[PDB]
Amino acid sequence: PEAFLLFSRRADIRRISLETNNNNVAIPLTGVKEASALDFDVTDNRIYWTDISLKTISRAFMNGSALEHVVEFGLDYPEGMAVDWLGKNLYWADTGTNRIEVSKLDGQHRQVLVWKDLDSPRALALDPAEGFMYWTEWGGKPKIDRAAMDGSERTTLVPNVGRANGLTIDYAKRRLYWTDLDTNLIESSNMLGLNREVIADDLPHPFGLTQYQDYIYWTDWSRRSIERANKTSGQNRTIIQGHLDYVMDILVFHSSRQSGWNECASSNGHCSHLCLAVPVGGFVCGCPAHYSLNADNRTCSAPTTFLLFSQKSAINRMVIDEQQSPDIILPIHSLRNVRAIDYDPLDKQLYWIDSRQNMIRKAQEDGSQGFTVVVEIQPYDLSIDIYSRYIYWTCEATNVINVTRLDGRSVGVVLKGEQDRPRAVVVNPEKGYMYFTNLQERSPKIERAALDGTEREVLFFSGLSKPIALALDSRLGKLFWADSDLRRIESSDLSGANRIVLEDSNILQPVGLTVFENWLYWIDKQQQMIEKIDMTGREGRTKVQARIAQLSDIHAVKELNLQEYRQHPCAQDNGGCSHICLVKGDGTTRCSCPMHLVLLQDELSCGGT
Ligand SMILES: *[C@@H]1O[C@H](CO)[C@@H](O[C@@H]2O[C@H](CO)[C@@H](O)[C@H](O)[C@H]2NC(C)=O)[C@H](O)[C@H]1NC(C)=O
Ligand SMILES: *[C@@H]1O[C@H](CO)[C@@H](O[C@@H]2O[C@H](CO)[C@@H](O)[C@H](O)[C@H]2NC(C)=O)[C@H](O)[C@H]1NC(C)=O
Ligand SMILES: *[C@@H]1O[C@H](CO)[C@@H](O)[C@H](O)[C@H]1NC(C)=O
Ligand SMILES: *[C@@H]1O[C@H](CO)[C@@H](O)[C@H](O)[C@H]1NC(C)=O
Ligand SMILES: [Ca+2]
Ligand SMILES: [Ca+2]
Ligand SMILES: [Ca+2]
Ligand SMILES: [Cl-]
Ligand SMILES: [Cl-]
Ligand SMILES: [Cl-]
Repeated sequence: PEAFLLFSRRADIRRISLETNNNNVAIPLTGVKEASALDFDVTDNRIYWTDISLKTISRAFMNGSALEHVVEFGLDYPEGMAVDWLGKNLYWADTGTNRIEVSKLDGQHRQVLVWKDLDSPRALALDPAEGFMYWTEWGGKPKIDRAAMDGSERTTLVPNVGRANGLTIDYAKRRLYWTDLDTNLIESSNMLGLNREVIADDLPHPFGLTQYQDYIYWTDWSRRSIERANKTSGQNRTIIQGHLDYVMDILVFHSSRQSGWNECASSNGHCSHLCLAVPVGGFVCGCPAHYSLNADNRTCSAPTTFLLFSQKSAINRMVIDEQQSPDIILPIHSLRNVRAIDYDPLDKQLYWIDSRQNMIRKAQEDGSQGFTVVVEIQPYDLSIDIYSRYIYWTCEATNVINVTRLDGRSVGVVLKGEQDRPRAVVVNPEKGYMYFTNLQERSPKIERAALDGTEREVLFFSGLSKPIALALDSRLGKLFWADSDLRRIESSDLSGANRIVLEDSNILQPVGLTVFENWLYWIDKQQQMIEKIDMTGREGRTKVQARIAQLSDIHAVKELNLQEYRQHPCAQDNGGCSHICLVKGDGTTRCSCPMHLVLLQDELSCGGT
């Protein structure tokens, strides 16, 4: 097989033949803005690249076909990237997010492997046959680190270096090569970071490096060239190609650079998701972010409970766990201005309002199955009745509470009055009630009504100025709200009894709130904070996360007890009801209708007028 050298420069990935240096061509890719890190896969001759301007990681065949973005969310500066050709994983280092991550080569099952005490990780190199990965860190005190390829047993391998790049392993000879931008040289060590030897010096900015057979190849920005030298002696130096300024990466493309074996074998180690190499020649089964590995050490389980929080253009998920796993961005396309979110735990689908396009949309957490539920309306807030399978939502333009089935079929309006201004809304189908803020002129109110709009009552009319967020927790039997003018968070029993102020200090702009276990979580848009308060009163107010821009909503997802769920009388085929099914205070469950219809004598069906 003829070996080739690939390199990135500007928006191009170019190929040079190491047998005939004159032959230089561009790989036929479209849509590239800035080609950065490069790699390939020996199995199928796909090329992989990062684009630090577009914030993506992509792949394609060398003929340009099957071009796809395998990572396109939650990146900032993906400067390091490598293919694990044995486990069939993609690894990357993001200098902006300070994370080292992994996924399958097609982008599935993304997981964060390193995220704590990480300062500008840059050049990544993998040794899947041995089960170790290596990377450089710039930032405060530059160093080269090593970890197992599942992220475990992280150590500093080389503590005394300048800003290092082009980290490359000679797998045949068991040596690690890198460039040093500050000491102005290329050097190598053994795999333990010992027996260091300078190969070439007087290189003001050796930015890229690779190795093939007896030669190293590098590019120095001051020389504007790609050069080659003997890897051991540093002699026999020649120019491969000149007049190449600011080359970002170089890669020897040849099958001998992706050899060896490991115990993942041809079966992904029988791991359900990720097969991650660990020393020596072995593996562990890995899981997507927030999943847990089952007792069998092979299969993964999705998180049973988590918190969602939205920004203007992102929906994020976080978990509370012993590892303190990091928050992730959900890969949901076409977000523009997310105003409010909800989640259906039965079908595992995220719902949101987008205020740019005035729509209610849904998708799976992995981004698939995107669908428009409601589309001059102006949705403000939404709340899912997970038993009856419909969404209650407020319209800021017509000032109604409308009800729409999850599949988009309208049920109809349950609240409308000439002076009514329904805004925040939350349903409690366990008891048959909905709760809403009513921002009536000169008299804001918190109200409730049965889920068909009957039995309307004002719970609170005093001590309200701009109640902007509303939440409830059926287990605690409590209602919660936040006022952005009085700058406080309050609570009461769901009946309206026992109103209390939870917090009235250091609140600026409390735009959402949610209950997770015994904690009330809220988001403050101005302070850019998620914070929590302990409802048992034992622990103090605690900061959860800071510096989150454009916060819009927060939503806790409890674990769904499927047996309890199916015991809800509206859970089986909407209790036989054509429109609304609801629990009543007298202990019965009944069918009812939106405002334009009446219940017929069968007590199941609604008819006109
Ligand atoms: C581009 O290159 C790829 C990889 O060499 C080609 O993919 C093959 O396509 C054929 C028929 O379409 C299949 O039988 C093979 O299974 C594919 N191979 C792999 C590794 O995926 C693709 O055909 C090429 N495209 C062009 C236009 O030449
Ligand atoms: C409540 O929302 C539904 C959408 O879920 C609205 O239904 C639309 O009504 C318009 C005319 O008013 C029709 O052109 C559309 O075809 C309807 N869409 C669907 C999916 O049925 C309904 O108008 C809303 N009701 C109120 C009172 O605002
Ligand atoms: C590289 O240098 C080493 C040490 O001097 C020598 O043994 C080897 O033959 C050289 N290889 C090439 C390809 O020049
Ligand atoms: C799973 O691995 C753990 C150690 O991580 C070990 O104690 C246990 O025996 C393993 N269980 C199975 C079923 O392989
Ligand atoms: Ca590289
Ligand atoms: Ca320098
Ligand atoms: Ca809500
Ligand atoms: Cl050292
Ligand atoms: Cl009151
Ligand atoms: Cl809530």
